Amino acid sequence: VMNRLILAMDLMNRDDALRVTGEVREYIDTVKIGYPLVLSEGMDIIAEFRKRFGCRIIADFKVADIPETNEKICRATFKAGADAIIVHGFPGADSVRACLNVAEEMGREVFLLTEMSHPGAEMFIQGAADEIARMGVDLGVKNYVGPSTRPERLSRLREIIGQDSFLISPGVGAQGGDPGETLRFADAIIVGRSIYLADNPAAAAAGIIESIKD
Amino acid sequence: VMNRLILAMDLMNRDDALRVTGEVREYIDTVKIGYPLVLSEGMDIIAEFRKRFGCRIIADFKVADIPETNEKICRATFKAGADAIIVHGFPGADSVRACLNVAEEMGREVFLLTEMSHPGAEMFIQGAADEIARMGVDLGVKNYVGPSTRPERLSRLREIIGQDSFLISPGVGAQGGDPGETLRFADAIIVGRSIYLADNPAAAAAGIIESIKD
Ligand SMILES: NC(=O)c1[nH]nc([C@@H]2O[C@H](COP(=O)(O)O)[C@@H](O)[C@H]2O)c1O
Ligand SMILES: NC(=O)c1[nH]nc([C@@H]2O[C@H](COP(=O)(O)O)[C@@H](O)[C@H]2O)c1O
Repeated sequence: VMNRLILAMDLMNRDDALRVTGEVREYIDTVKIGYPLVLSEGMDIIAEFRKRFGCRIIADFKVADIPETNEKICRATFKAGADAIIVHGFPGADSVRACLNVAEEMGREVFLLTEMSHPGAEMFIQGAADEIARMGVDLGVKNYVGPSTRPERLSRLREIIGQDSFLISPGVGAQGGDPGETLRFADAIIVGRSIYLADNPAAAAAGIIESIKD
Repeated sequence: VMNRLILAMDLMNRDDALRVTGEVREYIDTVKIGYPLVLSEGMDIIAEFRKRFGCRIIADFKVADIPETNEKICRATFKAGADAIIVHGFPGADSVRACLNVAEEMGREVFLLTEMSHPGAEMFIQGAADEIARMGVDLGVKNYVGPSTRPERLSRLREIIGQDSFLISPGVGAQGGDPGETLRFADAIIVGRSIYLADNPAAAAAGIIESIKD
């Protein structure tokens, strides 16, 4: 991804979301769109962003249901124009396979969520994370998400998934993660509030990019 | 809930979803609406269903993100008119508390997802489920979801949450669960495909209701 930086666009109104994305588009060609924006403005926002910024879109929908429902969610998301979808591994292999099957049908990509970045991740996810990642490998998953806030965990994850898997990492900035340290292990970093709540988002994005071209 | 039966409306087009819901409304006053319908037809479908059927709406959005994002998702969902939202416990206590905080603000309800009904639930969720339920109790969660397909697990869950907590249970019919057995432990059963894919959904709902008035 351009500059190894993915914008997490979690503003909840279309005008603000369009403005910030336009302001930072010269620094970022991949945008992660989640339920805060989609549930506020509708699924058509995905095609609109694709048409107007010519950016890749990762739908961060944390898909976490039974296989049959996961199938439906993925089909609707790809129909809406998303390039990739983010899915939870905690619900098990059949749930993940359901998403992979639809991605195969539609010529799209699935990212598998291993350990999460927030404090509560320590309670249940952290203990299962290595096994979730190994499940991913055994299902043929090639794209993974792991936590900027715990680089020792991001190292262990990289160790499991190998160097050819693609790894993106949220929790940079607002949640306490560091761009440079995270990029020792991840291929790209995801950044939301540090950019979109900044007084000057373009300056925020530019600062991040200069701190990692080093 | 009327007749202890909640319709899971996972058809993905508004015309079919409206038709089936109208056909079964005399048997069911609570409808569970999930992402298959919302991502296909928009969040406005929730208010439309509320206006036209005068039914309670549980938004089955399996909320499973970090606290800040969970907050946003819950706010958008309640703004859309949902009476309750279903949230995952696996991401930990802070993620769940974020949902509870918004529900408190908005005068709404959170249901906590313990163990899931599908085969893959055995991999990671089942081993954490008792602890997720105990976390729920310690956070003051009063509404829970547990699996029709494993009544021994539904019994253990009821044991943890006590008799005053409200417990709803999916996996009835299509996934193999039995209405009567499930209702030994759950307060209400959730039924999707057994009703909405039936040649006569009203007859399907009626058959279920006669098999549990007994
Ligand atoms: N899997 C994880 O560890 C994880 N941590 N955060 C996110 C998501 O990534 C984004 C982080 O945003 P900001 O903190 O503002 O930079 C936001 O959309 C959040 O919901 C995520 O998927
Ligand atoms: N937590 C769980 O154990 C669990 N199992 N199924 C569902 C959801 O409940 C519904 C079950 O639908 P049908 O099988 O057709 O009767 C459907 O929306 C599915 O996604 C669920 O939340």
